[PDB]
Amino acid sequence: SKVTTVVATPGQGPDRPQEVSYTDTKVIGNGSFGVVYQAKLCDSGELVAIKKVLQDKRFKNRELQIMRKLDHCNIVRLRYFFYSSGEKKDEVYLNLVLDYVPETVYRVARHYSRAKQTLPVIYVKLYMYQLFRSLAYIHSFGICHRDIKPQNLLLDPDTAVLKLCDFGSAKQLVRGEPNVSYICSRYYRAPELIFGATDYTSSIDVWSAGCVLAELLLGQPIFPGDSGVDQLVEIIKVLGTPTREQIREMNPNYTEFKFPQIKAHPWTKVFRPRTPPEAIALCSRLLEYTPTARLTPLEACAHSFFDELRDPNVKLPNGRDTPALFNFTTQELSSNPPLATILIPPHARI
Ligand SMILES: COCCN1CCC(CNC(=O)c2n[nH]c3ccc(-c4cccc(F)c4F)cc23)CC1
Repeated sequence: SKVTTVVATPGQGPDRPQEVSYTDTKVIGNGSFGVVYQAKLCDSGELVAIKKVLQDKRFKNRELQIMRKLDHCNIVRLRYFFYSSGEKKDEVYLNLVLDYVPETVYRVARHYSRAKQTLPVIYVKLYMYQLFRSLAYIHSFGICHRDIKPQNLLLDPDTAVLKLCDFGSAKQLVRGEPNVSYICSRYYRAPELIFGATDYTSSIDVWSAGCVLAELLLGQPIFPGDSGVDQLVEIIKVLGTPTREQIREMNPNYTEFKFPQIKAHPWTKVFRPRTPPEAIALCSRLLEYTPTARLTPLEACAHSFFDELRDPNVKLPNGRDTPALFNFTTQELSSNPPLATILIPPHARI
């Protein structure tokens, strides 16, 4: 197989470009951005993902600037970036070299669902906790991901490490500067966005995360809307109709859907009989109409649903130890530093 050699720039640290060689390139996704590849690095043998995107030569890439400032165990690492030219004049591609992770939450959840099985609650705890950690970290910079869904939750089945990926929709949210409302993948889209809100906060990711939790407990998407508007109908069938106060808290640009009143479906009746109460409780505090009433990612990590993960005798079902769940930096605690007593249990303290 033919080797490609590029002069690529490290994602972290100062601009010191290095020769990087790779081989065994194969197409593994596409989208409006362009195309994504798998590849193997010649020197180490380690697998990588390569996001190739058509980038204008004048303007700076938003996703690149976000990826260069992030360093976290639950976020896919930008190893390198490089530029490659096109056939046409002034046609430049940005290439982001990211670490390869062999599975996703989507694929794993679908394995259980096709076999008529529930994902064990230990994995639900592990995967959701690490998601809320990834969100606590990005939100502390004012970065909102805006595309939290199972396909963007990468995982290693042997270690149970979860890595958040695809920062193509992500943005530094600035109070008083508008943002687009038609954002996020439909099933995971917060209700304020469906009402056309352009002044929204990082709590949209917490809604999205709540939808992921519910999906893993149910074995299927909780709000499977067949269009942008029917998405609200599906939410209403569980949560009930939002009150005018709740509609006002969502900061809408239009409220002329003309929906009939529907009563809330009790949270216990949504899920299976044997669903743990703490899972239901956590889900009730994530899937809230009022965006400010939702738990922060750090408060979510501290919920009683994740207590099993803080128990010193916890192991994975394959025999191995759990990943590093407690090495919290000051940056990731900055929203609420008194939560460290709950988040870092006695045996994990330093
Ligand atoms: C039927 O065969 C399917 C082959 N499938 C098996 C699972 C495997 C899982 N791995 C990844 O998807 C992955 N690993 N690291 C990544 C870094 C970035 C991205 C990424 C995601 C969305 C949009 C983008 F623009 C992206 F670059 C995905 C990944 C993939 C290949």
